[PDB]
Amino acid sequence: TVHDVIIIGSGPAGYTAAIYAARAQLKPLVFEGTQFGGALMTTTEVENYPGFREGITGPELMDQMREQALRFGADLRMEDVDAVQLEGPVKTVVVGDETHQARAVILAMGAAARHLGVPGEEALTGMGVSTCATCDGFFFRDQDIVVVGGGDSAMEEATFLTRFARSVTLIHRRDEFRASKIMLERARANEKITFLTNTEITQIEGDPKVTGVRLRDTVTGEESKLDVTGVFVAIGHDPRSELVRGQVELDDEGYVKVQGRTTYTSLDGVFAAGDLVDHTYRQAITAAGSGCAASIDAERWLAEQ
Amino acid sequence: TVHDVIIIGSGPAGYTAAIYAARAQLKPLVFEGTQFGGALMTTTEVENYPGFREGITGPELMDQMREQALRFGADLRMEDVDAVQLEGPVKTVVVGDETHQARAVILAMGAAARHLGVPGEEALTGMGVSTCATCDGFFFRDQDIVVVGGGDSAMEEATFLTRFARSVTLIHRRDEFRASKIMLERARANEKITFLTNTEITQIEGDPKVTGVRLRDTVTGEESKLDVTGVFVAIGHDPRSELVRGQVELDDEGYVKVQGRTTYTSLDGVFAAGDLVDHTYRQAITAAGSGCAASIDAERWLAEQ
Ligand SMILES: Cc1cc2nc3c(=O)[nH]c(=O)nc-3n(C[C@H](O)[C@H](O)[C@H](O)COP(=O)(O)OP(=O)(O)OC[C@H]3O[C@@H](n4cnc5c(N)ncnc54)[C@H](O)[C@@H]3O)c2cc1C
Ligand SMILES: Cc1cc2nc3c(=O)[nH]c(=O)nc-3n(C[C@H](O)[C@H](O)[C@H](O)COP(=O)(O)OP(=O)(O)OC[C@H]3O[C@@H](n4cnc5c(N)ncnc54)[C@H](O)[C@@H]3O)c2cc1C
Ligand SMILES: NC(=O)c1ccc[n+]([C@@H]2O[C@H](COP(=O)([O-])OP(=O)(O)OC[C@H]3O[C@@H](n4cnc5c(N)ncnc54)[C@H](OP(=O)(O)O)[C@@H]3O)[C@@H](O)[C@H]2O)c1
Ligand SMILES: NC(=O)c1ccc[n+]([C@@H]2O[C@H](COP(=O)([O-])OP(=O)(O)OC[C@H]3O[C@@H](n4cnc5c(N)ncnc54)[C@H](OP(=O)(O)O)[C@@H]3O)[C@@H](O)[C@H]2O)c1
Ligand SMILES: [Mg+2]
Ligand SMILES: [Mg+2]
Repeated sequence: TVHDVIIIGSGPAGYTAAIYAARAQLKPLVFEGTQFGGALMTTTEVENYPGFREGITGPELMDQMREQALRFGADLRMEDVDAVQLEGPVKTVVVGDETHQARAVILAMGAAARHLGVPGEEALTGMGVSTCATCDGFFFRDQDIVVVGGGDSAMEEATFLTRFARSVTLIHRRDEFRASKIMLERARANEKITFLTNTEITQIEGDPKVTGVRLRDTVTGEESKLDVTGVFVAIGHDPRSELVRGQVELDDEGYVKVQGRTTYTSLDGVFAAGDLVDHTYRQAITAAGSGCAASIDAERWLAEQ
Repeated sequence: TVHDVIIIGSGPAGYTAAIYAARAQLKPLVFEGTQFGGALMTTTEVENYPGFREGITGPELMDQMREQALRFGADLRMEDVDAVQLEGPVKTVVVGDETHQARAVILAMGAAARHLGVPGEEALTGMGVSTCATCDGFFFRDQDIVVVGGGDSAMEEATFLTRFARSVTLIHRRDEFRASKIMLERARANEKITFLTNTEITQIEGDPKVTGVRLRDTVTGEESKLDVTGVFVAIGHDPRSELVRGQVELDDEGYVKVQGRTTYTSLDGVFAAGDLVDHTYRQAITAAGSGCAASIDAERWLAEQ
């Protein structure tokens, strides 16, 4: 049995691709992962996804998406794809000891936000720990917060956040920055930003919400505690392109490359959407838009066969 | 008073730009038009916009969008922009006899689907007359329908629709087609498609929903009536770029050109989103995604000033 299309991933890109493909009668087979529902499944309030005047929680929105895909006939499997063979007229995915095949594959595996890996970080996500100033910065008006990282994201997140926060402490594990000179100098000029270089977070403290961070000097080992009510982690993203490395062309940071303003990858019959591709906007609504585009691309390509 | 950003248009692109810009504290000034709310304000059920497992009407979705923009502080004006001056550090829009200025402008004026201009067409939109097989084709399962046009859209719409319809009659006002040979030959090979060349629709009949079309031979003037329950108009789209012609670079069909996979136009400080730009996908979710992108582009550009 060779399916018309297999979708790998269950964030906004994968579910929007599934909705369009199912409504187009392609009977999409979707591998959601065991950690299904994408990045919003791990946040609380989502307020910038257009269509909800009062907002909606991340899990509520993703369940709507999932049930919508189901309603039109998508075959959803809460299983991880462990390996793929994407070259040729029949593509194969391997799920544990099971194999599935399709004429077209839509890659929607997303990108992981890099984690500090310290106690308190996961428990307090959506409770004062955030990965996205555009998403949650609104909620820290007149508060003292930290931003972690030494690249352009950290500089952009920190400077953006000062329109809300009382103060921003930018914490970086060395005394040299990966950020561009422009971004670094913008943060230095900002009166609400204080730098702590050669500093790492070892623990995030929080009653039910963030109350402070434990700090450590990366040179001397000196430790101390900082009272803050928000922590923005901006230490980069890792596109989940491991499955397709060596098959689909990637950029130097591992994002899947696509042709022009389409979702076509370097491989015939293989399309890519969402934060697996986009390292610029990284929002639910942009990922959803690209998932729709991938399914329209796939349907048109399938019609050409 | 010079605003940070003015948004022109109130479809999914303009309202999503407004939500992001307002939540970013840019106090966006949005000119919605007197025919506000974009193309969905004129349809009935919207089922492929991700986030609504049971669907939502077009006006319901657009009102959510509008109230969402309002909630975060967008200044919405139900007025048409009649002229713009987009070059330079301060851009001006003229609304009747009033002028408004901004450092950045987001163009979200959309594209108009071309109309037949015949009695019954407007009254029966959402009631059997459609402009979008991807959107509404689902609803005509086992019905006899028509598609109007002689280009690639008409050929694509007609061939796509045969997975639902009992039959598709493709009506074209001449005996020569603008469609590519591939698209024309795909439609000719399709057993469910019948062509009527040198034929135009003069009236769409419909009790509350489409019941038939009145036809006229464009050579002989012979008229007759065809019993059908759906009419898909696929005679092209006109991007609403008239305001900006001669200021922003356009392609040969009048769509606003943008740089790479961004929303930057040829003019500094001017960004463009939605179906004003995209002549490929033309969905609410893709327009919303690009409106978000335009506001992130604009915010980053403004920060650089
Ligand atoms: C804490 C947090 C809060 C956020 N808040 C907002 C917000 O408020 N508004 C907004 O617009 N954006 C927000 N975002 C960003 C938004 O969630 C992402 O940009 C969006 O989800 C990207 O969607 P995507 O489909 O490309 O990838 P993802 O959301 O990453 O989804 C990918 C899914 O596919 C699964 N998958 C990956 N590989 C496989 C595989 N081999 N096999 C099977 N399944 C696989 C993954 O486990 C995951 O579930 C937030 C992100 C985070 C981390
Ligand atoms: C009948 C119909 C049914 C559809 N059904 C679906 C569906 O079910 N699912 C889906 O995904 N897509 C659907 N679509 C397509 C979808 O609606 C469009 O792709 C989407 O709305 C494009 O949004 P946009 O913001 O770029 O432009 P538009 O929707 O065209 O919005 C532009 C708005 O800006 C206003 N405007 C324009 N110029 C000015 C000006 N100078 N000054 C002030 N205001 C101005 C316009 O009047 C308009 O209100 C449908 C379209 C139609 C016509
Ligand atoms: N110009 C813009 O508008 C803009 C905005 C955002 C991103 N970008 C671009 O996107 C790309 C990636 O940018 P990025 O900032 O997200 O990632 P990045 O350039 O790779 O920098 C990541 C930062 O996080 C630090 N880091 C990584 N893991 C850490 C850990 N466990 N603990 C503490 N610190 C850690 C790194 O420190 P080390 O230096 O020690 O490794 C580094 O400073 C860049 O090319 C950037 O220019 C541009
Ligand atoms: N390959 C694809 O997947 C695909 C899909 C869609 C679109 N496209 C491309 O998009 C571009 C536009 O395509 P399009 O088909 O939307 O528009 P188009 O190429 O301009 O063709 C429009 C058709 O509608 C007819 N028409 C216009 N007004 C009419 C009226 N009032 N009454 C009756 N007929 C009318 C025209 O007839 P006349 O010939 O007499 O003018 C013409 O045949 C093209 O470049 C196309 O290749 C490609
Ligand atoms: Mg996840
Ligand atoms: Mg309209």
